[PDB]
Parts: sequence; structure tokens; C-alpha cells
Amino acid sequence: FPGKNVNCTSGE
Repeated sequence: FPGKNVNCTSGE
């Protein structure tokens, strides 16, 4: 999760 975001994510 890069910060707090959900569009295209795996584990960052």
C-alpha cells in the first residue's frame, strides 16, 4: 500500500 491509495496496487 503506497500511503493511503487504491487504483493499481500490490505492496509498496
